[PDB]
Amino acid sequence: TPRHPLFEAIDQLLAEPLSIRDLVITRALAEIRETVAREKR
Repeated sequence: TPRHPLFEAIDQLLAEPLSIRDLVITRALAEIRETVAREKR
């Protein structure tokens, strides 16, 4: 019964959660440990 690819585009949009959280967590793990090591050095 779904014929148009608009439903498939909506399902592709709702397949993964739209989050900026992973990039901020990766930048935090790259920055905070380096800042702690720089301060202790």
